[PDB]
Amino acid sequence: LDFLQMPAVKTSACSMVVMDEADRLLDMSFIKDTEKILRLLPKQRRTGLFSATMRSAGSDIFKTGLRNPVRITVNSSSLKLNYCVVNPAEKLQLLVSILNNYKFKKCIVYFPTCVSVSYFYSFIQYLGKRNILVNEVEIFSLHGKL
RNA sequence: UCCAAGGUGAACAGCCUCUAGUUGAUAGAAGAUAAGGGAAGUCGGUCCGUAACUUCGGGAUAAGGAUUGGCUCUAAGGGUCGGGUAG
Repeated sequence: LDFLQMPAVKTSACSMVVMDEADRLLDMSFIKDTEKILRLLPKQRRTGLFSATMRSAGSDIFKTGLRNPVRITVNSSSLKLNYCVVNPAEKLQLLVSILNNYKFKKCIVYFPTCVSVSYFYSFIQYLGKRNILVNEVEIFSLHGKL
């Protein structure tokens, strides 16, 4: 959006727009920016929306400006879906009890916020300094505010 | 045919006054109420006590007396500088 708003860039010859994860880009948060981005670009074009949950963005696909569209749905136990019901104050401990006991090559642990990612990363590193968990595990943190 | 102050009224009205005009018109003296009866008459009888609310802007970001720190992704968030031990 910042790039297209610069006067040095002309958008008149564009003839192809693709939105990957189009259900996420038409979300309530992203709709403000994508509306402007599509506003700058010419209306007569070919649009391709691609998303693994494209059905959820039900009537918001026409906000993109489809002209001659064809919806496409592709369908096929690959993986296990479990859940644990525990007291919150134990939750982090349970995480540790999974990291040093389960068998894996890569484990991805999701956190709600970025500050939580940094804070718990530092505390788990401190625990590993004291050898609370003993394994050939290398721990990284990656949030989107970096 | 032109000009046209204010206050009360808190209902055009009426009342009072500011500026400005008058003191003109022979002079002196000496409708209302009603006891009892009630048509017997005549042709004809706005202010005291409650409660909720309630005006303009600026603010964005969950609050606004408290210990303020407040979501995920996504353009920019003042400038600059700086990293070990050895040969």
